[PDB]
Amino acid sequence: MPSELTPEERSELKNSIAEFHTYQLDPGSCSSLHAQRIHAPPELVWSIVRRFDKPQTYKHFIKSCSVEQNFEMRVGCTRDVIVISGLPANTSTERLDILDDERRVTGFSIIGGEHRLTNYKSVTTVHRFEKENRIWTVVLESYVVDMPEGNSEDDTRMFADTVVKLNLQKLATVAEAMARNSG
Amino acid sequence: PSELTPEERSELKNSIAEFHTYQLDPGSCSSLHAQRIHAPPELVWSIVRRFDKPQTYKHFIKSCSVEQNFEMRVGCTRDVIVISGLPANTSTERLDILDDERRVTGFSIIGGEHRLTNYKSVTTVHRFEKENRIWTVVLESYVVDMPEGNSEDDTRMFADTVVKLNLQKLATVAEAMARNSGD
Ligand SMILES: CC1=CC(=O)CC(C)(C)[C@@]1(O)/C=C/C(C)=C\C(=O)O
Repeated sequence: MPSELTPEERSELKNSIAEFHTYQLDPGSCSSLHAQRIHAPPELVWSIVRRFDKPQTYKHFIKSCSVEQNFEMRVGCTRDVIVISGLPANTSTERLDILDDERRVTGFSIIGGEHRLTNYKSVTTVHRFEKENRIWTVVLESYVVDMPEGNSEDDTRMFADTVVKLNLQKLATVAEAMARNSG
Repeated sequence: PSELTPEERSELKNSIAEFHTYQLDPGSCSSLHAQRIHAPPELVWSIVRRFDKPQTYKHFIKSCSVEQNFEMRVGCTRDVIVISGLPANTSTERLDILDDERRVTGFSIIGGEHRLTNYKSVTTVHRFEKENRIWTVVLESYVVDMPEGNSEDDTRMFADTVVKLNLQKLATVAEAMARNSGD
């Protein structure tokens, strides 16, 4: 029942963390890794996580997300996310960096607008677990960001940690709701 | 919430009328949220009535201080410090209502570095019983002044996000306290 990963989960994710969630830090950057257990099939979770054009399905504070007219989801495509965690609303342009449907890995970079200066980059991976009868999922999300050059010069990285956590909670809630409509 | 059942709805009609209904003033906007909680209403009330400890059930609070003499009576104030990353650093709030017999509390934001002018919130706590089970519904509503008519949706969107999140945290915290009190 503790939300923290078990030793078995942790062992099973080591290779994934090494491959996908380990960053080469530039001086004056930092990185963080979050995990969320989800009681729903990993295919269902991944179908949510992979939709680069619809982050608002599991993320908080999103006013809108717009993509190109005829949107084809591929590495290098961009989206504009308007967030209302700032008043007035801020626009960030994000690039899709990784999409592997076989291995269930996606990731993005903030390349313009608000927080461009941060060099924010994030990776999310979805993992299958099975024991006894039961199948469940663990999502890992990590990011790397520049540290602010100040004593409180918009040092917003605690807010980044906090919002990654809440977003993973929203993903769990949404995905678990959907799986109970399956049968 | 996840959503009020038809039964809950009808039982709450009077409370909704008395505490959670607003006159359709232009340049103001209002919203009502509900949250089901699987814990005793006395326990939920004991958390929500603590004007000097909003951080027990609210997200985004770094700290809160009250006067050096604090008696919690209507008209008292608290100085809430917010984590960085949000439209505000601080908020000064005044207790409007505290009714221990009816389980109703409310507050108004009166100062601070932020964007929520004339924000006023009311929270009411409700007992439900069906068969051999007790649960709580919490209702929270607010009214606030909009910057403009087009930027009204953003203010409502922001405040709705925080209120929904804080009610979710209230549910998780009350549910966790109820377990640990038993065993
Ligand atoms: C989290 C936060 C960010 C802001 O920018 C405004 C303010 C500082 C007031 C606030 O505490 C907002 C609190 C809200 C909406 C509701 C509450 O507290 O019941």
